[PDB]
Amino acid sequence: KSKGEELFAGVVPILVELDGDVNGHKFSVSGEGEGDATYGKLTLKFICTTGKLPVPFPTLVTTLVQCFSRYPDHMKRHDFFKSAMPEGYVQERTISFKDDGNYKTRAEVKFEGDTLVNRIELKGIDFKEDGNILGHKLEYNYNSHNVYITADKQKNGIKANFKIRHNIEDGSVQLADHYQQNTPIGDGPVLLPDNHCLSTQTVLSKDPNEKRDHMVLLEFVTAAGI
Repeated sequence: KSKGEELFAGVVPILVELDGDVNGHKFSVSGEGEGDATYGKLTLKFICTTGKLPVPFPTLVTTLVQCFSRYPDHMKRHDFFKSAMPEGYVQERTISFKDDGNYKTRAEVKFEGDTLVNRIELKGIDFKEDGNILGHKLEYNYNSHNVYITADKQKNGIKANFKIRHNIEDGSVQLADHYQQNTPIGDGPVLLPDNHCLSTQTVLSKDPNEKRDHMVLLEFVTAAGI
């Protein structure tokens, strides 16, 4: 049993902190909850702390800890994410919304004591003021996706590619193309994986007693040799 995997054997508290800027509209999101990697399960509540969120919350889901994925016993050697802990890894993405703007994100995820922390900076540009994103035309739900993972031996890390389908209110879909790079923060040995995928499902909801702009989130992720 590896060092990284032992950190995740039980329930781990999670803290998420995001600072964003989309077309100049600034905002901060704080999140709290917990992760149970044994079942690939995340439970989290996110609050926009600067008031009204200038984008739809669902567009932030991928940005807002894949170290909580479940790798089945036979795939444990492909779990780059836990192998980088506790020192952690940096996760960077470009998210490109079809016929609209893009997010660029840089995040550091690591332990601070017993807590798994995801700290993110986000910058969005090229967004249409009347588009699906700034126009808040996205439905408040979330589809299931396959995140595809390849080793990046040269950087001792991984890359990932996938397309998020955001249900639009008129019945169409808003496509968000994700290109992602992860590299370790420490220089201990990490696991470099063969091609595989993270099968992820996400359920979004609301706390009727919470008046602040927020998102409650339940997620299940399983690694598959698919």
